[PDB]
Amino acid sequence: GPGMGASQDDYALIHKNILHSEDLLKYILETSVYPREHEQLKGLREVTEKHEWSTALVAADEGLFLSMLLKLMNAKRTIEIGVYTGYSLLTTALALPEDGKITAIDVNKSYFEIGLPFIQKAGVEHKINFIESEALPVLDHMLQEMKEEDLYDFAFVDADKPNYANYHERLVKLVRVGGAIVYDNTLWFGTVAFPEYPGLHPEEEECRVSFRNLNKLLAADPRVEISQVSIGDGLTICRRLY
Amino acid sequence: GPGMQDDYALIHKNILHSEDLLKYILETSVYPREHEQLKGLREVTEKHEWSTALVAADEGLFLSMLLKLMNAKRTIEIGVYTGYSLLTTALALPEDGKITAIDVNKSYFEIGLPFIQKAGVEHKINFIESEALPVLDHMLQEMKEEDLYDFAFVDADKPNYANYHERLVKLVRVGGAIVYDNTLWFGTVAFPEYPGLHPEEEECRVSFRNLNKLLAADPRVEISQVSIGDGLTICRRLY
Ligand SMILES: Nc1ncnc2c1ncn2[C@@H]1O[C@H](CSCC[C@H](N)C(=O)O)[C@@H](O)[C@H]1O
Ligand SMILES: Nc1ncnc2c1ncn2[C@@H]1O[C@H](CSCC[C@H](N)C(=O)O)[C@@H](O)[C@H]1O
Ligand SMILES: O=Cc1ccc(O)c(O)c1
Ligand SMILES: [Mg+2]
Ligand SMILES: [Mg+2]
Repeated sequence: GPGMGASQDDYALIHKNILHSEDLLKYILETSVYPREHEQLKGLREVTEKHEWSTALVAADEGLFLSMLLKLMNAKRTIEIGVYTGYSLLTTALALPEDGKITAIDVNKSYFEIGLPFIQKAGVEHKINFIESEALPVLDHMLQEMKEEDLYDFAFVDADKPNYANYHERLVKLVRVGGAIVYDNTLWFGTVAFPEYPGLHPEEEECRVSFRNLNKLLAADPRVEISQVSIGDGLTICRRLY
Repeated sequence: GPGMQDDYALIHKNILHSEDLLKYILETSVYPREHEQLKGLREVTEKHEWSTALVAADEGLFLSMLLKLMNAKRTIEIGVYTGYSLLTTALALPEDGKITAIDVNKSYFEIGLPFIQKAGVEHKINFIESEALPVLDHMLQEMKEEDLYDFAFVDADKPNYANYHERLVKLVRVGGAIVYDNTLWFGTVAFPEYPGLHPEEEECRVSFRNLNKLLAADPRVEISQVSIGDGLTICRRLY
């Protein structure tokens, strides 16, 4: 639509961190992440860091953390909403068993095509079913065809942040009891801690407001237990109770 | 010598950008989800002379999530203090869950014991008053494959963590988790030198810098260091 430019260079928050120490974040990455990062993850991250939407790239320490959750819960079937160039998707596919399966949904397959050669070299493209679409129609179509036996173990939600509350209403039915839904970016550069925050792009401000509403909603939702984790840009792990 | 936590440079646990962000996480996402007996235990512990030791409450809720997601049933805790992470664990486990809890100081555990009892989960806990290293070595001579733990939380004397790790990678099952608290040690690990630390705090800075490298290099586990609370490192045993 007509209006203000909404490129990454038009945003205010790009360089802001949720850790107070830039040195600490680099310590974590150099000590505990890069030595443990798959060579194809490294290549995909390095190409994505140059891309015009590099701000959206999941953080590499968050990557290893998502991998750990998947392995510890023995996830086998997962859904990812918001693929971009494929870092969390490649992380997920490397974590799952050889016969694991991922439903991966993104409006923009051209982004996916950037990471695809890395995912192919890693030997795990066969686990991925990529759907080029807005996520909400796909999720609604799943609700009508999904069997109890095929509920997902794990969902990673990282797409268009104002829609998370809408995705949640479907995902609490598409993930198994005991399964996990992980919402990325729920601390939104730390701006969620303030009732108003000057200087934001209108899309940044909409996400600040969206996440303040989502974080209250998830804390109050009896269908899940939650843990909000100050890693990357914040994430909230939800475990379906019924 | 003879005489009488204020001697220490590291008293506030917040690696986040602002005190406001951490408070927001706690009020929005932790306190509404915190069991009444955890709230009571935390509030009495905040008045204890070693309250800085108390596990961060957002970290507690995350431990609880991890335990449930991995369906843990048998756990070991090294370093109990007043029992916040222990009560968190006992509330997270199924009714038949079992915890081996080890601390040198039972008087601290007795501060938390009434809340654990009121919470109805004392039956899950075998508390052992001892330095942990002898206990783990004794367990290694005796335990069989059926007695392996699903999960270990390590939150005791920081310079001994690498020593604990060598026992725990044998006492935790393949695929189980070993979780180390405080591996970012108030942010000090990010620096090769750090001014003004108490001799014990500096010793922990050095030991954590050594431990973090060791765990990153250890082929027996995979890891994830997580910038929550004072940092924790989750290890999953590979073989
Ligand atoms: N309505 C919608 N439905 C599905 N995908 C959407 C969407 N709106 C935006 N997206 C996609 O969501 C993605 C968010 S960035 C995703 C980052 C990725 N998980 C990583 O690990 O780096 C973008 O690729 C964008 O194209
Ligand atoms: N060698 C050792 N063996 C077992 N416990 C030890 C120890 N050295 C120190 N400790 C104990 O380790 C604890 C660290 S504080 C533990 C915090 C607790 N897990 C919480 O949730 O708040 C103290 O209670 C201390 O008494
Ligand atoms: O010894 C002091 C201490 C300080 C912080 C901690 O988290 C801890 O476990 C111990
Ligand atoms: Mg994200
Ligand atoms: Mg601790």
